[PDB]
Amino acid sequence: MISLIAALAVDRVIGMENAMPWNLPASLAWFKRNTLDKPVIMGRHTWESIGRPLPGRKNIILSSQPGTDDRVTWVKSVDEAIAACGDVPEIMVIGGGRVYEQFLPKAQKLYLTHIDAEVEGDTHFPDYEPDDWESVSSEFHDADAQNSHSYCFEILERR
Amino acid sequence: MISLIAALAVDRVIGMENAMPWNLPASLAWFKRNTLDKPVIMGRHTWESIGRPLPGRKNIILSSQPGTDDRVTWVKSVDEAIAACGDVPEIMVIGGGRVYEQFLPKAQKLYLTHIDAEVEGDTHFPDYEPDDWESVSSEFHDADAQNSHSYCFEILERR
Ligand SMILES: CN(Cc1cnc2nc(N)nc(N)c2n1)c1ccc(C(=O)N[C@@H](CCC(=O)O)C(=O)O)cc1
Ligand SMILES: CN(Cc1cnc2nc(N)nc(N)c2n1)c1ccc(C(=O)N[C@@H](CCC(=O)O)C(=O)O)cc1
Ligand SMILES: [Ca+2]
Ligand SMILES: [Cl-]
Ligand SMILES: [Cl-]
Repeated sequence: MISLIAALAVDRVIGMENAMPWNLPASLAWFKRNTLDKPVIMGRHTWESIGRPLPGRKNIILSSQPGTDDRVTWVKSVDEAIAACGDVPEIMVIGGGRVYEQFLPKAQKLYLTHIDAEVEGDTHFPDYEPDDWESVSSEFHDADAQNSHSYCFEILERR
Repeated sequence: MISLIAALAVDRVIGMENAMPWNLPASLAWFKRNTLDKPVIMGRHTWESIGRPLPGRKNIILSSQPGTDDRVTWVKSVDEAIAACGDVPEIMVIGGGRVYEQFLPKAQKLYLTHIDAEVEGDTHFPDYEPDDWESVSSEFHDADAQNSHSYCFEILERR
């Protein structure tokens, strides 16, 4: 089963190349809890933003360019990315924009962090029609001394 | 000698009701570089924001109320805070507003990270006379895969 996991600001803006303007450790912990022990597929920009292989996860990079690093798996296509994950119960797609566009058709679950921040951006998370998706769980949290903005975790299942 | 180290957004903002809306690992690395192996004096609210004692530094908290963590030294006056530093060459004051207000008149140097972020702040760095300080180093960086805003590191010496 293929799942997409993303953090969206107002209007579905998502990061593209530069780091996003927020500091949300509670949300990164949620990202960790939900991707640990599973394979993660991401594009080149995400991988440069992360800065190293996420531990406890099989790191798969989907890019047209070559593999700088040997601690992860470099693949040139969707089928190849899918294949490198082997047979597992759940494959996590962690972005960015293009990658999400490529897997959305095949996705069965969406884990999203909705963040109350207005950010000017080019890239948007794909339009997903919530009538094609059932929201199953939602949990809001206010900003605090450690989290810059209010955020809401949402899980949706494809119907 | 006492030095002040601060991160200022536009208009000298240094704090907000919640965590600052930025992700700047390169500035944190500069802050560690410049405070490592030194005593650091901070107020209670800055301590609470940090979450734990800073490693490799003697952490001193200036507060009127009693201490809640045995890992650090709690002090009730400027004089006590200084004294708790012992005999070292340089004492670093890490904020917040009021604490910077009480040490500025005794400071000979300032390490400032200026960040291009326009935000509404709650506290601000005390007003410094640009005719009383000499900029001895400056270094500009744009936002990147890991840093959400452009920033500039500056060190000033009291004329
Ligand atoms: C830039 N980036 C991609 C990123 C960040 N937050 C997201 N949040 C959501 N919900 N979804 C994503 N796809 C997402 N992707 C990052 C950056 C750092 C780490 C990271 O260091 N994670 C540690 C957790 C905290 C830590 O130890 O620093 C982990 O083990 O996953 C993860 C993703
Ligand atoms: C919120 N806060 C206060 C803070 C942040 N940046 C500043 N930056 C400057 N220039 N000056 C300050 N006084 C300042 N203070 C923090 C928060 C975290 C860490 C911290 O974890 N720094 C680690 C380095 C980064 C890391 O290990 O994650 C360290 O060892 O110093 C420091 C200060
Ligand atoms: Ca100069
Ligand atoms: Cl990407
Ligand atoms: Cl404080």
